[PDB]
Amino acid sequence: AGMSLTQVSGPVYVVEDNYYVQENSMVYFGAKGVTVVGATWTPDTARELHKLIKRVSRKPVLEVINTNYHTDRAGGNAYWKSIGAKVVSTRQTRDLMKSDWAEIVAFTRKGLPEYPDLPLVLPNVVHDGDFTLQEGKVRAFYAGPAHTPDGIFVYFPDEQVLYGGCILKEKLGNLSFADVKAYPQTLERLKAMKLPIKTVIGGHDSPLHGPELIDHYEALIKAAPQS
Ligand SMILES: O=P(O)(O)[C@H](S)c1ccc(Cl)cc1Cl
Ligand SMILES: [Zn+2]
Repeated sequence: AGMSLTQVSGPVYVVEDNYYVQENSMVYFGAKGVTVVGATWTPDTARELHKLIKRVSRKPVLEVINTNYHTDRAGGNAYWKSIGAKVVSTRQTRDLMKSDWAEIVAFTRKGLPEYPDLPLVLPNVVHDGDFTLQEGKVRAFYAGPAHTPDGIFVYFPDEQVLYGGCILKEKLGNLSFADVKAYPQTLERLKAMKLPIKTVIGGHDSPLHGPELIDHYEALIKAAPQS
């Protein structure tokens, strides 16, 4: 299918968004409503995710987290706002989105000419530090710069699932926005937290991995140019 929504553990689901270059995002089905982690590529892909959500739950979509300011994590924002969901990020992500959205849309369209020229749609709930949702069961945090300066992790403690958006994946990927020397330092700050982790969801490539995806990507980025 163009997009799938599949249970990984309990209320934690993975979105495989096969539009453009495949990106994987998360959905958490909570008591009061639904939290989406990663807005998906465009308002149209966001609508496709919402259609899948409505086959699982009638509860409202409460909020969507932009794990960084890029098009694959924030492009769906216009749709989420339109249905009354909050769009949530760190202040750093929001500020970078304000200044750099035009640049990232242009960069996206260089690789994907078919991708739309999306207007800026900023987060309307901004956090200055780490933050939680769903009565503490969805936990967002910053551990330093990596793939972009601002990317955050989202941890689901009950299910021992870690999502890093674009930070964790199988292939090296684009480093044009990256801090190549800080990247492994951020991954080591992450590992030093000693979070119980059964599953890491990669943000690109095949999503389902164990904790070893962190070490896999760390070894790749240490061999990269500018390391
Ligand atoms: O940098 P990432 O991991 O988001 C990935 S490698 C990426 C790079 C360029 C373009 Cl146009 C699309 C994508 Cl999905
Ligand atoms: Zn990405």
